[PDB]
Amino acid sequence: SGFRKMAFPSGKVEGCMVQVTCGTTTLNGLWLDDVVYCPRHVICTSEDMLNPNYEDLLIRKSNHNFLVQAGNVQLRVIGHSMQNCVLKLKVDTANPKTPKYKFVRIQPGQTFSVLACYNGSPSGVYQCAMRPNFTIKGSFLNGSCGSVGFNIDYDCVSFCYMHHMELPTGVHAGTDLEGNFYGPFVDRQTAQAAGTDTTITVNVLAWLYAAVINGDRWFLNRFTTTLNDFNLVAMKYNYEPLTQDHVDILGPLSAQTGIAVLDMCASLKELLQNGMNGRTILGSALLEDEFTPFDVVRQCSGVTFQ
Amino acid sequence: SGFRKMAFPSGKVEGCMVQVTCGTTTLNGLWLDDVVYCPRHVICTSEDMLNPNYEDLLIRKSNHNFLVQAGNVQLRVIGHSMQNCVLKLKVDTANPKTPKYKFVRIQPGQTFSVLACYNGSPSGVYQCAMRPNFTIKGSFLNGSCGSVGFNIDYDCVSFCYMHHMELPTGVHAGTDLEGNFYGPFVDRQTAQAAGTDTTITVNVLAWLYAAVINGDRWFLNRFTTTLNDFNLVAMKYNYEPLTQDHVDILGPLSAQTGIAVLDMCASLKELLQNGMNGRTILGSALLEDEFTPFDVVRQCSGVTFQ
Ligand SMILES: *[C@H](O)[C@H](C[C@@H]1CCNC1=O)NC(=O)[C@H](CC(C)(C)C)NC(=O)N1CC[C@@H]1c1ccccc1
Ligand SMILES: *[C@H](O)[C@H](C[C@@H]1CCNC1=O)NC(=O)[C@H](CC(C)(C)C)NC(=O)N1CC[C@@H]1c1ccccc1
Repeated sequence: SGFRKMAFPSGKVEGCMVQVTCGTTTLNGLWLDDVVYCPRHVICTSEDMLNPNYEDLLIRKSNHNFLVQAGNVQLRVIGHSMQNCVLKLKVDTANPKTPKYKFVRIQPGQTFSVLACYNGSPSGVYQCAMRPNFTIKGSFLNGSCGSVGFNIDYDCVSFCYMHHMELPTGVHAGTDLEGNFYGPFVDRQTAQAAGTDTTITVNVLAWLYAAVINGDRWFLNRFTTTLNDFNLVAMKYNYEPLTQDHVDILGPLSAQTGIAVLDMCASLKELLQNGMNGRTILGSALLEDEFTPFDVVRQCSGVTFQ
Repeated sequence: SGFRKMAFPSGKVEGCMVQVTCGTTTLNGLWLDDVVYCPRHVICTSEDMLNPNYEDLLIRKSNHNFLVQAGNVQLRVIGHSMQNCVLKLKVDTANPKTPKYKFVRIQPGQTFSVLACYNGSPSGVYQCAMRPNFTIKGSFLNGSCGSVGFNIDYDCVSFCYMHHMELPTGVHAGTDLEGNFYGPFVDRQTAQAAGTDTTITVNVLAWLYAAVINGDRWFLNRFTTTLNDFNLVAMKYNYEPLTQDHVDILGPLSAQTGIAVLDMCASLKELLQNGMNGRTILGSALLEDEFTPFDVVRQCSGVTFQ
């Protein structure tokens, strides 16, 4: 038993991380087969990052302007090109540690693990959610760009995120691995801001189920509610609406605990109207929304990856 | 910026994990050079685990009773012996992925990363603290025994923990890598229980510094306090006493923020007497005590590992 914010094991991704240097800018790259992926702003200087013309800046580079470093070994760049907001650096060596992988784009509400990296060297791993406003609440300092987010499915790594920038409220913005930003952000220095966020209702419910599986039951109640009456309360507290497909996805958790989904909604309603009254749920005094129904089943049943 | 519960990258440890089977018991082992380490209760059956005589049980085994599996490759056991509560299984192949490592025992209050494993296959990674009562609040199911906890120091892996059992309150107990339990627990089925815990005061203070570094300042105050008067309040709220060495260790964080350690103590005192009043600190509505001063500096300054 127990419940923790759990990341995927990171070894398969660690073997792909390299350091990309252009001019006086160094960030991280992701090396798969004979291509290195990295944020395109590696080609900018300090005054470039104001309002750059990336096509203009790239036509003025050649292969030898890109220093790529895989540990203590230099990778020779033999071609380069831009794909939306990422660069693709063709190198003369295929990565022998290339895992089976996919490039997939995720939905707000889904989770993934981040391998934070500096100078091509991994620094730490943690679990993140894509917020409804397409930001993530990460931990990123100077030099961390090019770090990636991923999920693991048996032996296959689904890369979903590449880091690019921090917004004024201290939250983070990036692209999928085809270089397309999550949300309405650009890789320039403008006055861009996050945009109002909501709480991921389906995930809170899944986490309430994790609590029941782990022995926290004090918030359970005999009342029930219709889906419509629950969604009237969710709107009032800035929670996003719950749909019948969310109810269906909570089916397995409902059946393992014997608590009907709409009954758990009634519990959440009371928690929203009364608060917690000095108690905690799974070590938290807030309602947690960064575990999916899948995360709960995975952890509360013991699935591995090979 | 940002602050997250961050684990070390796990790849160096993933390459050491194997599956150890004896009879109908399967758990995890740690394979370094030509030795596999695992919990000694792998040799017990269901009725054995009541009140076993492990020396008796081990003399009745031979090498061929231990099936060791490194992925899809079987490791031949050529010797075995008991070291306190772990078995050492000598195999005919040295692990080619053996990192530089040490076996070190930690203090209550220090942190480490756990690589949770089933059937020799890693499942997830997360950060833990050794509680003052020598338990850890983990996430462990059947089959997870033999999973290890570790820290990384540049390229060297300091193994500090091997998992053995869950206690009645849902918390977890294990040994260091020489097989000696943390705390007053035994590897038998008895009525053993955790024992009353305390809050790790020095870590709460470090986390308050992390908050200030990240822009949460609402809890700061103009008052100060003597160390003695703070420790009178800490005792009342089940916090452990703060020593002059703790103050010294908070020096660097004090100097980066400009907030004297005893001033931050005065802030903690007010937080203990008044609570939070509906506000949060680094996304938490509780005072968090599972980050060390080192964890805060590491994350808020960007140290990597190679
Ligand atoms: C690439 O390593 C960095 C990652 C940033 C640095 C601080 N935290 C991060 O996540 N990305 C940038 O530096 C990015 C460059 C472009 C303007 C070209 C997109 N800029 C920012 O992230 N900026 C400029 C304001 C924000 C920032 C916040 C906090 C500290 C430094 C910068
Ligand atoms: C080795 O894989 C397991 C790990 C346990 C299983 C559930 N959570 C864990 O952390 N260790 C044991 O099964 C251990 C064996 C000895 C008695 C020989 C030490 N026993 C327990 O951990 N037990 C028996 C009560 C507690 C338990 C709690 C919850 C579920 C199952 C067992």
